[PDB]
Amino acid sequence: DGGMWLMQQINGQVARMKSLGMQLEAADIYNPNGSSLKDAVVMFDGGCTGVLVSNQGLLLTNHHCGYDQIQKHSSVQHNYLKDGFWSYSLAEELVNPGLEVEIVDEITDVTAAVKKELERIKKPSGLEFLSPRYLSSLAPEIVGKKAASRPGYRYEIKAFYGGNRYYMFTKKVFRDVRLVAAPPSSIGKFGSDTDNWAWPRHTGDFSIFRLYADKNGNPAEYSKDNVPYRPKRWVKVNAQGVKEGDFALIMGYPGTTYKFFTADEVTEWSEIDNNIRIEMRGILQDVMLREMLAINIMYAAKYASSQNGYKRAQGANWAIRRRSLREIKLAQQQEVLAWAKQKGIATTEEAVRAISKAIEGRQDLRMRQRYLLEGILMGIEMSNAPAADSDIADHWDDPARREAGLQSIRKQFEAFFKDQLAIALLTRYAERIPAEKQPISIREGIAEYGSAKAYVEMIFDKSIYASRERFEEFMKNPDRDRLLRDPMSRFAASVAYEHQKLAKEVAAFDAPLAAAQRSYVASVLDMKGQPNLAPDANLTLRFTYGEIKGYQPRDVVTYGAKSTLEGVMEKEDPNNWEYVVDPKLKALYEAKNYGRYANSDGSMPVNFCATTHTTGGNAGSPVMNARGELIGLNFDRNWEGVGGDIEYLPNYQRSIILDIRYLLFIIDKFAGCQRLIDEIQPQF
Repeated sequence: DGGMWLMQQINGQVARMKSLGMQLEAADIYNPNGSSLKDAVVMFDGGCTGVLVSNQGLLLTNHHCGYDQIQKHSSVQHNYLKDGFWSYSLAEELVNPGLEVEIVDEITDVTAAVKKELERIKKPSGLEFLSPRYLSSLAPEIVGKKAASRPGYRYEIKAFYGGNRYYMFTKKVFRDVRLVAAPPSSIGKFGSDTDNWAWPRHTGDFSIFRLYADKNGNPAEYSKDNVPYRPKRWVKVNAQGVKEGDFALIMGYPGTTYKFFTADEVTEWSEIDNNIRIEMRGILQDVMLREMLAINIMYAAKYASSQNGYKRAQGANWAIRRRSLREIKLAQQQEVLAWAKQKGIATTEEAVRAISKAIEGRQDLRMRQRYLLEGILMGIEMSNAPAADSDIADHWDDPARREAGLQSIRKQFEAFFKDQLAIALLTRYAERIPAEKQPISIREGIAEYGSAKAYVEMIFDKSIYASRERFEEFMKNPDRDRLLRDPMSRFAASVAYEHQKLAKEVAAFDAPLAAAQRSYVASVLDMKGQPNLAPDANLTLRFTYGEIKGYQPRDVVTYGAKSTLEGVMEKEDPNNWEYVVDPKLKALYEAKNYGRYANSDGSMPVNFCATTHTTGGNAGSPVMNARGELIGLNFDRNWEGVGGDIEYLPNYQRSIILDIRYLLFIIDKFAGCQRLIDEIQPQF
């Protein structure tokens, strides 16, 4: 199994899908000529998925997708992160500036078109035929006035199959997306650390938004007279529950896969990107833990993000050792190599040779890129330190410029908001990177101060952005020269410099590599048929299907397909931030007050898992039953499924899904927001 299918690949798959129990027509799911399910599956925050579930544009996504919004409306008397949030009228729904949600108007093959505007490039770079920025900046010339016209629409074009296809997505872009509801963190990220990437799972990973339109029902900035968008198609919520072996369909926006990796590629990604992440985030997850001195670990967002990718890395390294992945890809790469030879072709073979060549050439440079990335760019927040704009430098003596320049600073600082973390990371960074290959500021700082430690310490001492209260003191009496010579802004600047410098040099290998990549995939595409080959993920809309089914992780151990509230009670621990259970939830358990939302055996459902092929970016994806109705929301994969980006394994890999009845239960029985039960209209 496997495959994240193009929406227009549905005809080639509808067959097998009905086989496993689907009772939908291909055109129910994707319809070029009009209304279909594709119209209900939206992209959230350019990172997650979401689904429209009412005619008033109600939008279901994951708690961890909407975590930042909630944190942004949260405060000491708000604190929606802790208590959750429940709006009872359209007016109560919160506004969140800078949050976008893209629907897909339609999908157009633009392969021929793109390839021509690709030729006739004066001395091309070698990288543009993949770059979405460049590829989307071709859209007007393809569709004319209507592009760069409708303010609501946006035109996205990406490379598929290594660059052997290009498809275009006409995106309606909504810019007033409002926060309806959220559960408390105790439910939304229950087991946040331990249970992450794990099945069994007991997490209510949901949150609710709504799309707002204008009087005529179009994408819109925020306006006090915006109104609930009336969707073409929204998905119906079915609450008659699920049983093992049921058909399950997922539609959403998978971000990245490497299913066409050659053997040498697997090994590099493992030994370079993956391991450097393991090394570096391990240090971070150390120093940031052992500051164990009481506050709640639950709301440490930076830590949580890092740890989430740390664990995925760990589980990827694992699957490469234990699932024998390099050897699996090697077997694939040599099928096509065989097929080529037998058809007397040499294009295939010289690609693999090239791919391996590019790899060994860029070893030092990619390694450098990655230590910089993991160790400093992501790890150390000094890298996002404010920089003085032109006003401050040039026009300090024009009170208007100066105040705007200063207000550029306060703006930057706010987005920038600790000592020993930077030390630990820079210390190890400096050990791995020869001083001459370090960023100017760093190797010079270590020169003066004789240690990465002392250099770091200097910064936190001499800098204005070291703490909020230090900063505000400075702004009481701002000084020009002080702003221009801050050691942390220097750091941030030198680190970014090396970042772009590395990327320039390494282009010498990446470009041969992408070319060779394209050749190789062509061969595969030649061997198999495009209708039967699902491309890598690229944050565009895909579907995947399977069944609700558990697995056997071990000898003697069997995991089932479905999870219940008793699992929550079993894990309870008042002394573990992670497993604190909400009293109102507990009371409900010991009252067994599950209304019509309970399983057949009278247990209260929480999650379930299925054989669908999802990945990062799929968070929030709708999960639908055989008839197209919504039975759940995707939010994770299991530990054994992490190596599915490289190769899908049908008997370990599972998508971890929130039971839609758990969501309902929480709104209804826990929160009391009947209004939203009423808008959603669960079907029984």
